[PDB]
Amino acid sequence: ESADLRALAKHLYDSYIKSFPLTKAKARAILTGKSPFVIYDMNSLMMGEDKIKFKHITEVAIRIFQGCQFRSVEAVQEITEYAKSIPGFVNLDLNDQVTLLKYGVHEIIYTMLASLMNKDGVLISEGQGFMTREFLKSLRKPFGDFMEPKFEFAVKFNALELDDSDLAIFIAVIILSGDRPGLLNVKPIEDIQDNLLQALELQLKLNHPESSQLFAKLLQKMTDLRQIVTEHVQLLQVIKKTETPLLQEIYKDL
Amino acid sequence: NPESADLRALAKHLYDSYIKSFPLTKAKARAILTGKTTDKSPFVIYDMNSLMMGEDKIEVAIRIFQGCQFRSVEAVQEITEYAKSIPGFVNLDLNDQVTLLKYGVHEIIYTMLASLMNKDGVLISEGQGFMTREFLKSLRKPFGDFMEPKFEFAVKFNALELDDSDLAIFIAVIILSGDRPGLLNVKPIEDIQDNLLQALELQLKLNHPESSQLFAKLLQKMTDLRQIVTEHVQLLQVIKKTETDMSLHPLLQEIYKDL
Ligand SMILES: COc1ccc2nc(COc3ccc(CC4SC(=O)NC4=O)cc3)n(C)c2c1
Repeated sequence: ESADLRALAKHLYDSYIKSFPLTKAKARAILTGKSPFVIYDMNSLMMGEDKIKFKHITEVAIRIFQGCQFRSVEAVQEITEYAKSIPGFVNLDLNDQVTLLKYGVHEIIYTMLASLMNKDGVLISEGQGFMTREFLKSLRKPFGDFMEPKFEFAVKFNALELDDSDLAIFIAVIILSGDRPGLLNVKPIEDIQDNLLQALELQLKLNHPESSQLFAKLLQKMTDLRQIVTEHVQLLQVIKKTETPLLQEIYKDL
Repeated sequence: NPESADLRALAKHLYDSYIKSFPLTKAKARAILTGKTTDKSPFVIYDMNSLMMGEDKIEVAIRIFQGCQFRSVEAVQEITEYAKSIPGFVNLDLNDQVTLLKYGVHEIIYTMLASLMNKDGVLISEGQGFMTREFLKSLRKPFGDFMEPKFEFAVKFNALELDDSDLAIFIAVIILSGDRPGLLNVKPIEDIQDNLLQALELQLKLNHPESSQLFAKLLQKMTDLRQIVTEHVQLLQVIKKTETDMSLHPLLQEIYKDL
């Protein structure tokens, strides 16, 4: 039966590679050596907009935030395509699929955002750029407190040294959360998630044999994820109290 | 089935997103309009007393017009949700996304409005109601002329007998139009629409194997869609002068601006 867990792990890894262009191995190779444009202050931001091809350009902090929402929309679509590859997901109730995605995209977005972050900054524009953590902190309030929680999460999460094949199953586990509010049929969701959790346990034990309870710690990280999301939507409504048409319909979330 | 399987997967994806984005599909509209139910029967509005009676379970011409406006805003929200699910759409330039929605939203609105129509009237309020064509024609000028072109187009267009799986790809093709005014990068939009047109051609061949050249006729209906949108914006340009005390919805204002 363990061969079946390995088959599921390989399937999810292949789908993960198909769905996410900027993998953690690529981002890690860019952050060490293999040449992204670094944005460290306002002038390097200017030259970045004049040199890098950004798609969100129609105050500076509002612009940075709006780009980080463009990327979030793209991410939601990639996560949707990946979720459709999880065995049993498409056979679920359609409303349940919509609910699972609706409540999972944020936790997955920050999980994978950790893959593009180190203690000093975050990759941007499919790895073409690297915006420093200090330049993000230097943004005016409340926009200066948006990314620091994500950095603090990414340090501890990256300390687990997970690879893409681990993150594929971990993300698949996040999607199939049977406690999302409004679900109509929880039984098949929790069944799929139990199979995915078995696959994740076997994967972590075969891929990290020196880490005794890495599975448990990875499960413990999900509480931190829900804290980052829960405390992020607060900054999102306060952000709705600091920014006063057709563009706002595209970004009714993020 | 070589690369046809990729187009079939794209069709299934678009149909799934379609069902997830529009709560009143054509299938449910036809189940309501015909007689497949005793639970899906609508309340029929055809005069003043049936309107006043039907205002329990969800000026007069102004009220109906505002209802059409609210339904239009809701439709723009649903079409936006569906557009974000078109592969490659959210990867385009943001300005081009705004433009594509801006010029495609009403063509899609009337296309799907055909699904809620017969020759006698149109479903309203999620199918709970059904307002007749002649009651809409009886409204004061020029509100009485607002819906007739939509009814004529819907009569000609419903003859193609498309189901929801066809309409998903068709409205996807409508969104990814490279001839919209003001687009920055036409080439990617045209690549996506080339893929969507392949998917639509295959879907119409497999779903309607007896409908000869249904692809061409469906593509030709976009002319009628264009003419309908133009006549509507002209009517609006009259209403803006006759009714100085009425307001168009801000989203609708931004849509119609420089159309
Ligand atoms: C209160 O009674 C109601 C309630 C809702 C109804 N919906 C419809 C028909 O649905 C329509 C018709 C036209 C449009 C296009 C329009 S109209 C406008 O002002 N701006 C647009 O973009 C969009 C939806 N009718 C007849 C209604 C009657």
